[PDB]
Amino acid sequence: TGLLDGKRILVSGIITDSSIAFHIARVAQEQGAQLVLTGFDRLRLIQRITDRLPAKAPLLELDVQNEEHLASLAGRVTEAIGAGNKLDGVVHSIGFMPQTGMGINPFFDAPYADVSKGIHISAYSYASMAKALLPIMNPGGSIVGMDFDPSRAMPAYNWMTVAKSALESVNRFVAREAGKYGVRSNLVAAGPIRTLLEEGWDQRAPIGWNMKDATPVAKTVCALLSDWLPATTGDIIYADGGAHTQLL
Amino acid sequence: TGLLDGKRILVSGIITDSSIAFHIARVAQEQGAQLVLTGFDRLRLIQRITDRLPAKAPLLELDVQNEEHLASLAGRVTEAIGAGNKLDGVVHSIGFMPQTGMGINPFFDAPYADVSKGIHISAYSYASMAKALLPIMNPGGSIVGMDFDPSRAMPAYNWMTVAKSALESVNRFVAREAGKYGVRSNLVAAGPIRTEGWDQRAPIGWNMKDATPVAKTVCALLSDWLPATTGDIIYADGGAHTQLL
Amino acid sequence: TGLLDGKRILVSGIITDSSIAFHIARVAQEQGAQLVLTGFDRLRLIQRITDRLPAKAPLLELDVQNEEHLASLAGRVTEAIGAGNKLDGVVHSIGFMPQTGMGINPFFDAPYADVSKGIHISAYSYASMAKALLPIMNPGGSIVGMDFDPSRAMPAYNWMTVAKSALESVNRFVAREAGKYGVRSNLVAAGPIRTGALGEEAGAQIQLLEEGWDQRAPIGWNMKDATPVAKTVCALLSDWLPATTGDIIYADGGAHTQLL
Amino acid sequence: TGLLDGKRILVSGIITDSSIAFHIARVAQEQGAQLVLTGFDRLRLIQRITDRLPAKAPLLELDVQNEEHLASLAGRVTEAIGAGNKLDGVVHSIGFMPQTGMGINPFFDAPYADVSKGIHISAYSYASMAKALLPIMNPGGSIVGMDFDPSRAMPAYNWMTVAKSALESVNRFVAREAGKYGVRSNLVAAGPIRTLAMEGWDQRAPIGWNMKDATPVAKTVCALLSDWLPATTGDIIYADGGAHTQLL
Ligand SMILES: NC(=O)c1ccc[n+]([C@@H]2O[C@H](COP(=O)([O-])OP(=O)(O)OC[C@H]3O[C@@H](n4cnc5c(N)ncnc54)[C@H](O)[C@@H]3O)[C@@H](O)[C@H]2O)c1
Ligand SMILES: NC(=O)c1ccc[n+]([C@@H]2O[C@H](COP(=O)([O-])OP(=O)(O)OC[C@H]3O[C@@H](n4cnc5c(N)ncnc54)[C@H](O)[C@@H]3O)[C@@H](O)[C@H]2O)c1
Ligand SMILES: NC(=O)c1ccc[n+]([C@@H]2O[C@H](COP(=O)([O-])OP(=O)(O)OC[C@H]3O[C@@H](n4cnc5c(N)ncnc54)[C@H](O)[C@@H]3O)[C@@H](O)[C@H]2O)c1
Ligand SMILES: NC(=O)c1ccc[n+]([C@@H]2O[C@H](COP(=O)([O-])OP(=O)(O)OC[C@H]3O[C@@H](n4cnc5c(N)ncnc54)[C@H](O)[C@@H]3O)[C@@H](O)[C@H]2O)c1
Repeated sequence: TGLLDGKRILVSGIITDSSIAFHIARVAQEQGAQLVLTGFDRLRLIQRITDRLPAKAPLLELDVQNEEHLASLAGRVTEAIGAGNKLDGVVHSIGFMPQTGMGINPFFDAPYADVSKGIHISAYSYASMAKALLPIMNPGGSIVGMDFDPSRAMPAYNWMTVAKSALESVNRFVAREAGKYGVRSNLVAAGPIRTLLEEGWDQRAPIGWNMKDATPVAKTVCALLSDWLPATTGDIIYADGGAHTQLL
Repeated sequence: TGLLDGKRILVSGIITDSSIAFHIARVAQEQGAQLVLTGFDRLRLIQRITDRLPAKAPLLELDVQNEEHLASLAGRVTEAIGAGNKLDGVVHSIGFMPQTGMGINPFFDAPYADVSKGIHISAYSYASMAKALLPIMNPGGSIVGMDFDPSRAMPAYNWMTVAKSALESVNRFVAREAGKYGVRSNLVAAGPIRTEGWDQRAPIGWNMKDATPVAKTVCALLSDWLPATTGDIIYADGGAHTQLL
Repeated sequence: TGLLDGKRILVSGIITDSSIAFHIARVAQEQGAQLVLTGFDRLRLIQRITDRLPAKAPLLELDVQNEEHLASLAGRVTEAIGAGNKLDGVVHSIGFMPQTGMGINPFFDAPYADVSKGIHISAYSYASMAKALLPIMNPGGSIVGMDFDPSRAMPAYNWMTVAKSALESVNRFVAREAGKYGVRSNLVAAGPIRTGALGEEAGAQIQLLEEGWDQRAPIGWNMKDATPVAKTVCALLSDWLPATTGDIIYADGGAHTQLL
Repeated sequence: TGLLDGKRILVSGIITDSSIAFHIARVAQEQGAQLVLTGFDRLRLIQRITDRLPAKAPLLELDVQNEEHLASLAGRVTEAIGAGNKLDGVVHSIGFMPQTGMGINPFFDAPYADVSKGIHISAYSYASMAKALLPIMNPGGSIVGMDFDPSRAMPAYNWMTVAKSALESVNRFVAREAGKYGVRSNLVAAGPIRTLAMEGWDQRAPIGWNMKDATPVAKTVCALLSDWLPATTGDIIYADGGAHTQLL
């Protein structure tokens, strides 16, 4: 009997076998959660990657920028686990920022039309996903989305950082709204995962940080999807090896 | 002499006499500062507003959602202050958020498009004014923005907090760019300024019919008296954010 | 299985059956933990509270201002759990501050001697216990202490608020040390828990913090149930928050994340 | 003229001319304030150090660990500054922590008795000075303290960091009391400076940072003593070149 017995859990973000949405989904099922998976564009590719999970699940199409996808979303999830069954958990593990405002491109050279699409998919779609799903969730349930410490600036991360800071604010409001269903909303701020800054991360981490290992981040999302943190919401747990709390 | 003596400062945001920007300029001039100002929609009416500010200042047009105003800014300023002179300070007192994304209007019924218009103007616009004016700014310069503390969610402000949360991030990134020029970038988290509880939590009280202390603090950031603060946030809130109860 | 199975956890800070430490322990066992308890002063009276847990476990003396108690704690634990065995968890649920620096007493009227007793017991102890129990802990182990968000000033808490701020700083440092041993260090900030006797002002002021907490916490908050705090602590002691240390998890209904 | 013209202000912490208090005093005087100066032990050397200040100034004694120096503080100042008058500003720039609680000595080996003394001098004494000098403080006045960002652990600064976390907590509480007198209390969190015995900082700093130069800090402290940060209390202004706002 693992952490997630009898729990029906939605999981977005699976694109590659190296995705955090993958290791989270794999770990959930490894603990009893019966999963429902969602996918963005390459519907048939990620179908073949989900098949490599310990167990199979009703993968569903979900482009967060498409309004019809959200409207339908809820009722389609009902069809996959059977009507009169609701969701105990949901996982938002999605992000997107065009090269224009993220990476090597100067912070100033990023048009708003590029940034807004970055914030649409990475921040706003947290609320929108909650909106589409709360109605079909059970009390004592959990919504958990991916974060990356944005409280300070850095190279490359540029406007994605600004999207994460948008997310954090969005998390706190979704919590307000989510509380009416007896639902908790939290963010897991992870350390950098392969999918200077990383040689220093593992230094700063008092227990180390292995950027090739996404399992320690998944275990932490399962804890948030479990009943063992029933009094925390609108909040950020940090799975970065303790890096953020260490200057040098 | 004044605190902003012989520093040429740009001040946006003015729309009425209550307006944060209005008091900021007002004090800046009292502090011997030679100003430049920018206005948004009702340009014509806002000249009958800028008239009261002690001295005469060149009211240039600026719309942070308009790409052309931005490209022509440095040229429309450099000329206002005469070729050969650059700015020493920049003030962004600009915010907007459609009604659907605020107040009693549910959080989830805000269409992205409204929220997007709100981020562009309230958060992104800070980076775009910086891009436009860093090239014509002197070393020892200071850029400043108006912030409303978004660390915690609250009633009514809704997506504006999200725009404010985005704005604080952006600010840190503007500070990197401005560093290349020896120019600083900071926000001022103001308490309510009308355009009970706060007066309570605030150990020195708080008066939301009075914008001068907020206005004063924006002047300090423009001064040479905080030469080591950058990509940071100063609270002009009567210390309310520092008290639980 | 149980969430904490075959884990040898040392719990500290049980004085009455309302103690947070009593429910951390009560839950710990429901979830399979094998416990070693530490008690402070009235050592006889607390035996009679520990009896009434899910299961009887060894009570040990630990006056964390006694340097002798620390130098012998590790051997006394090892002895209680059997040679060859080591602790997998430690819980610091200890705190103290005189009426002088906490209550209706003016902030400026707490003589430094009292404050110092409070800081020793409420913050420094965390570094001592950690120092004493770390050499007998398995890699993967966990240390958690109880905290109460000192970020902002408030009425009454006064100098204990300062102790908590020092405790958070001491936590961050302890993490550095326990990491060598493969042990995580974390604190749990809990909303206020039932653990006008003071008077008109206090019975009101404090009646306002419990009116306010429920209000602000988006999933509400119950001043009478320490169970959700006990579950939070069990999740730090578990293998399901292994990437997190020197940090603070907030089991307070999410109230600290809301302004009103 | 000056920023602090004709303001009666006290300043503690001067032991050499490298001291942050010396440059806070120096600039305070370059701006036309009248100063009272306190000194811990080497009174005949802080004497000889202070001669070399823009204007001559009263140097009364004050070991903040002495109940009597504190008990007699208000009256000794009220004499130096003359009867009928009061202070407009107070500068706590005091801090100390035994060898044991810093540097190469292992964080676990500091006896509380050492930790305790350093918290007494660095953190607690701020409430004392506030307590001692507040009945002799005019409305619109201002208390300020020196801080080093203790929000994340680091090596070496060790137990002093715990003292600074405490001092910040103390700062917010001293503001409660200060407001009653119409006064503000604030810390200036400074970047490292070459003091008698006290890199990445100048790198992280968007505007860089020189640790042999304390003038930016004194300018900051003065800006808290001025009338130009009137809305700011219980808070912490960072004079560190934006360092803390960046990660790399
Ligand atoms: N990997 C890291 O180093 C790291 C660290 C901290 C946080 N994060 C965050 O974790 C989350 C997971 O990302 P990842 O690291 O696994 O990268 P990833 O590329 O594997 O996953 C990102 C996902 O976002 C999805 N996506 C993009 N646009 C979408 C849309 N319109 N609708 C639905 N889905 C869309 C992609 O399809 C993809 O599955 C992201 O939010 C990211 O910001 C990643
Ligand atoms: N009033 C407060 O309690 C308070 C508190 C903290 C922060 N602030 C911030 O201070 C700033 C100014 O607010 P205020 O209280 O002076 O109100 P205000 O009405 O006087 O100022 C708002 C300004 O936003 C400008 N604006 C909107 N859209 C624009 C666009 N497309 N292009 C250019 N300008 C545009 C308007 O012209 C106006 O000048 C805002 O950013 C606000 O968030 C206000
Ligand atoms: N009750 C709340 O709302 C609340 C909220 C947040 C945090 N906490 C924290 O939980 C912890 C325990 O609080 P509680 O509510 O269980 O109260 P409690 O009175 O039941 O526990 C305090 C414990 O400290 C122990 N103690 C005192 N002096 C000691 C000494 N020097 N050596 C060893 N132990 C000593 C006592 O024996 C007692 O068990 C404290 O750290 C407190 O700050 C309580
Ligand atoms: N230099 C830095 O890297 C740095 C950075 C941030 C903050 N600070 C802070 O600035 C403040 C002043 O230190 P500094 O950098 O000028 O170095 P410093 O050595 O020149 O100043 C230390 C002062 O503390 C005083 N002091 C010690 N015991 C005292 C006592 N019992 N009573 C009264 N005063 C006592 C000393 O007399 C001395 O004047 C300290 O609080 C320090 O922590 C320093």
